[PDB]
Amino acid sequence: EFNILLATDSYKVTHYKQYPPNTSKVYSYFECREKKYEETVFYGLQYILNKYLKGKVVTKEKIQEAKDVYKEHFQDDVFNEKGWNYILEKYDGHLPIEIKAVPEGFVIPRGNVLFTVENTDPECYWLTNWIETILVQSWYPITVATNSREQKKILAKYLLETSGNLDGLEYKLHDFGYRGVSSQETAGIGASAHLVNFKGTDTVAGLALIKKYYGTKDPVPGYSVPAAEHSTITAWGKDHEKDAFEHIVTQFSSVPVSVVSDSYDIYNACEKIWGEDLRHLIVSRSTQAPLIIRPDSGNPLDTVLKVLEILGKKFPVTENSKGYKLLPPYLRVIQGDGVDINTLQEIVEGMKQKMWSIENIAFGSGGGLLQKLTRDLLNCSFKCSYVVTNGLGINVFKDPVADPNKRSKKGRLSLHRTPAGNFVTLEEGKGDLEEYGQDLLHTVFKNGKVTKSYSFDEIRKNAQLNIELE
Amino acid sequence: EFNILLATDSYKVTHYKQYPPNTSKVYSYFECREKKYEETVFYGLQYILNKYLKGKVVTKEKIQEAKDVYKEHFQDDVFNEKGWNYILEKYDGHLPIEIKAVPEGFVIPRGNVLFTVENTDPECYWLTNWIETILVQSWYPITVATNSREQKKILAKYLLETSGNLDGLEYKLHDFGYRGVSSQETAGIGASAHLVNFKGTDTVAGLALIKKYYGTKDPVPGYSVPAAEHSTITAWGKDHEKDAFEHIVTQFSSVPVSVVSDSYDIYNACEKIWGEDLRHLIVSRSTQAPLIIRPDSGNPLDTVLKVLEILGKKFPVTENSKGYKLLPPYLRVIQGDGVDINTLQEIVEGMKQKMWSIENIAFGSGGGLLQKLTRDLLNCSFKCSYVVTNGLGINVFKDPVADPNKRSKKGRLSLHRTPAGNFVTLEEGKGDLEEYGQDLLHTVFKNGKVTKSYSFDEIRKNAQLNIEL
Ligand SMILES: CC(C)CN1CCC([S@](=O)c2ccc(CNC(=O)c3cc4ccncc4o3)cc2)CC1
Ligand SMILES: CC(C)CN1CCC([S@](=O)c2ccc(CNC(=O)c3cc4ccncc4o3)cc2)CC1
Repeated sequence: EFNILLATDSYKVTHYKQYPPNTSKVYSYFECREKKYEETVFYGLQYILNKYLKGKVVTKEKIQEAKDVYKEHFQDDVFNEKGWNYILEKYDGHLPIEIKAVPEGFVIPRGNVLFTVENTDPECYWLTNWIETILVQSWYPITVATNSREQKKILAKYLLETSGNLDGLEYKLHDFGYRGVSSQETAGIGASAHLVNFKGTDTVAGLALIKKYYGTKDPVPGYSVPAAEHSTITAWGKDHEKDAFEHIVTQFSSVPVSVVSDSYDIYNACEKIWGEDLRHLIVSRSTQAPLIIRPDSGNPLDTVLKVLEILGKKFPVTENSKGYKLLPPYLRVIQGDGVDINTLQEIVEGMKQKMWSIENIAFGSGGGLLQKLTRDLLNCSFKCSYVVTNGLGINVFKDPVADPNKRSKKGRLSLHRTPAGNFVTLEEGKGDLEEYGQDLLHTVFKNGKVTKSYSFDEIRKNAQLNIELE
Repeated sequence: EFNILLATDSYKVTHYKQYPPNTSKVYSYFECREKKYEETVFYGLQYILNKYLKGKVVTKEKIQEAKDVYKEHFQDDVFNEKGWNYILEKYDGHLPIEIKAVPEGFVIPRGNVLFTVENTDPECYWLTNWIETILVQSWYPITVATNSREQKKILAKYLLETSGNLDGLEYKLHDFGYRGVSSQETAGIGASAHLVNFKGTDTVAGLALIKKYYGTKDPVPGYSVPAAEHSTITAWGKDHEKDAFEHIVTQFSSVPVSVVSDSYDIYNACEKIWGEDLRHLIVSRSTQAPLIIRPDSGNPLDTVLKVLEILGKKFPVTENSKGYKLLPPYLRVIQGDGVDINTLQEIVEGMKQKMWSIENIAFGSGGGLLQKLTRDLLNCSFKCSYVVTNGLGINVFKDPVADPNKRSKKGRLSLHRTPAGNFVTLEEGKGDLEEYGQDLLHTVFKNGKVTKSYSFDEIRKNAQLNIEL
């Protein structure tokens, strides 16, 4: 059982005593601070609201547990038992908080307000920043979704250039990251963020998350195909790699199948085994059931180029309408080792220079997609901008002398469209002057209830590339 | 609920059809593959065993759920329903798997077997690698614990050099990482791994995990102190930073308290506010209740040194027996911005060069401690090394031509002490020759039961530094 009284940074337990006396409102906001990655995909808050923040989240038992834990943790009694009891008694354990947010899937330039948080009861001034820790973890799905979308932009550009269309784009970057993330929960969140942009995943945890918290019209949001791992090749013994290959493509003769081919010698596997010994089993396959060859070691670009070079001399290559080389439809490649946004760029550029179509290849990305990310990439940050003390509203902010990049926004915030149709965040309550039309934030949480939410299909629509919008 | 049939990489659903016919045994192992970080702390497996693998993990409903999902996910019927139903009927849904592992907390050189996995029923040859995905996630607590321990070695060396002892060492790197990790579950796992080495954390999730899965003699494994955040300073208004400081140190007058001091101008705050206006509230404080000044921006080394220089001129500094400068006991500093293992090293070395004792400072680390880590750091990897097919055991391995670093081990493995007291992994069942003493791997899981468990106290003892032994 999750306990929201135990789901904050320790020192926040002590903050209720530190605010100015007679403070009745604390108002805070989240942004991806301006400091590559010029725009972010807002995704993941809905999960957090539903899983952790909504409904009766305070009980007598949870207050006692927190009391006992913090007594030992601080070696002193500093826990606000009275504040939490108030919430329990007055609101039946529902949080007196109002959260406003940009729609999920929205693509927003850095430095804009993405959501705001304030208490709805003066007694709970301390509650706003108590839940900072939980809410700031939204950085992760935001960052995965953003970085995934940036990779889609690269793939789209090169696919359009070398093929003339975007067919297959949504399956070109496949989530291989399940084993390479830090936990089961992270796997689900991160996989779901990748599926904002793509439809290929092996991280099954993402499907369940999406079904429970977002929903899609389709039965599932993402797909995979049968494929070998090194163990199903190596188990046959070093002298029987060909036997393994033959068994596997025969077992999966009418559906796509990927076979990792670098257990011993990738170049030999491609040229002699696939290219000669088992060639007859490949050229007989359907366009809907290709063999996908998977190299998995060596320099990613050099290895991809060599594999294509080998296959191109053993199989009938065509030249598409753009002048780029294309493997026959029953044969494709996937590079699933060492792929991140940088190496992805290097490989597609290298292929283009060697006149190979991006139609030939798909990418699998694990740690690079889901784990090699931090809060510093987009500078996702939660800050207090407005308080009311003794009935007087004050615009508040930090502004460190040695780092102007850490300056925060002042006052009540709102998000607007400019006359040119761009986004602008108004500070100091200036949204109230109505010179910039209506606030684009929506109330998504209020007093323990989720008041607005988005289907995964809507989120996908919101996150589309301009070139997909055409 | 969690469903183990849905907790694997999708393609593993199809592997049961791909192994050699007549395969009755698949035996696999985990190592932090060799090619910095020469030894690793083995920690975290016990969590995974208890939370995800033990007991009745297969039910009729979970099989049906998996069957339904994979039908749509693959747009095909490829799911091994028969294999999972067998486990349900024969073993009441308990996994016919045996896992042997080195004791948690053990510090083991890279490139050694840390645990092995094998099926205990011939019908479940496919199950060994089904659970690769979930077991490989042990990379994370291993890597957090290892990287945290490596920072402890740095702090230990410089503390010993500048002070002559290791007093306070276990509180010198504090977990600030709760907001900076990817999930609530990750927070708990990562925080608990840091606590293998240290006793300071603000990531409360770690305490609950340790209490539930490991256990300690003491009430809690980790501790914190009251402290301000920027919002409790800035809420007072720009012109009232001094009023904020005064209120907070007075509220917390007889316990340690940290106050973030860089909201507007850290140098002004130290020299004029702490150093003059409120100096009388600081010099009156107890040794057991210092003020801890927290800078939080600018170049970490440059800012620490400037803060110390300012404070050194406003407060009485002593020179300890090693010749290093020491702030009075009622005043300390914590640097909690931009700290990772590299910058930690830069700061303590910079301090030493400027004749400041490491006694003066503690470090807070968030993203650098719990999030800026990947499976590539220690090359944590799970590989099949032994199979039985047609009643014959075969030693198997990968050995990619273009990367010898990815070669895997052959055959049945065991971990042993060398005559010099180091570690060695014996391959090809050679441990059976009994020339190397007893296997250091113990059975920790068998047929759905956890068979050997460690307390957090035991793990801490195993992970101790030499310098404190
Ligand atoms: C209508 C079709 C022809 C369309 N076509 C689209 C591109 C895909 S793309 O090539 C691919 C290939 C293999 C897989 C299956 N998963 C692993 O192979 C896999 C997981 C994994 C985890 C960790 N480490 C390695 C891994 O490999 C998943 C997508 C193929 C199907
Ligand atoms: C007997 C005593 C004198 C011993 N002494 C040992 C060194 C500690 S070390 O200096 C410190 C200071 C402040 C805190 C409290 N936590 C934040 O200040 C804190 C969290 C956090 C999260 C994310 N971002 C920023 C954060 O700051 C925790 C340890 C102090 C006490």
